[PDB]
Amino acid sequence: SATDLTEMVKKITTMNRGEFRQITLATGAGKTTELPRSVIEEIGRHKRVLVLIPLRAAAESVYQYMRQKHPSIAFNLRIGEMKEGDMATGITYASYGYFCQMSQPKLRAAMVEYSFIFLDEYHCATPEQLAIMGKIHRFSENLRVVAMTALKCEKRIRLSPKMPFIVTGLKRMAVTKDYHYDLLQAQRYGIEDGINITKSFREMNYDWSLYEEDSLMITQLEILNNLLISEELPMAVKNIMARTDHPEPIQLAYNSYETQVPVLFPKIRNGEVTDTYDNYTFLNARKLGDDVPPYVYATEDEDLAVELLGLDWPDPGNQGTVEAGRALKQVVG
Repeated sequence: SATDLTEMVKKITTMNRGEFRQITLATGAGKTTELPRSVIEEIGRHKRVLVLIPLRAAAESVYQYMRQKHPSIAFNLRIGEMKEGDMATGITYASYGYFCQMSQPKLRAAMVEYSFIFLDEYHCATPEQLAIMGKIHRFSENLRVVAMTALKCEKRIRLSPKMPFIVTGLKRMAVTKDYHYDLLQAQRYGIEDGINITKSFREMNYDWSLYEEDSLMITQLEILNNLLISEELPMAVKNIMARTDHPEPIQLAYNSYETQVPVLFPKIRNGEVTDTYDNYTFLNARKLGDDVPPYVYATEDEDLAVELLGLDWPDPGNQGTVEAGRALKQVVG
């Protein structure tokens, strides 16, 4: 009721910079909604508060609702292009993806200017959400952060010391969370900054205690993430990733440690190899044929085609890739 909200607001409003609070708001309303509203009415209307929402549509929807409901409070929406030198005063409703456009120093300069940062629906664990949480935690000392919470076919990952070290693919499962695939995709958000997103996630989760952890999986993912950012990404690969409609461009970034040429593996209908190939834009790819590429990162179907055809994946071809393999073997052992 109002008794528990006033206590929650007073606990939030008295937080010092460098502090974190987790909130479970089971009933009502809420969250998104009345919590940052009550916080801003307490700290002052011209102070800045950020509310991070996973879906862009959900952000626009809260923004519309709140601005009509509370005309006395200023509201801002950030779901498109970066508003350069943004200093807008009320509650800012932004998607996590909006902040994924910023470099680490730009991100910090933007973030520190908010009195409070509300991480809404953290349980969704989207790649933009996982990247932002890990990235902002790197300067958490400078922030007041509050995390709030209320069959199907999904991508899963397999990790091994035998190359391809990463294998991703759809899996049949019950309904709503396994965030490993989203964590792997989130890694793309630290390439340009030379940030290990896995390390940032592990460090954030140790302080914030938001997610359950599979220690072996995190350790393996962190070893692979170090390989990912070990060298500057080639400009040719950077351009392809920025422009392709490929569902996992990070595959291009991981594979560049062995090959610059993407390969088109024949599609699998039922449990058999077809004369069909999935062609994505900007790749300038060759078909598999009988020459299997030295992939670090493969898809379940790419691996399946290799098996069905009687082919073998190559072994690590350089020091870096041989070392990732022995590090992964040590960790499993």
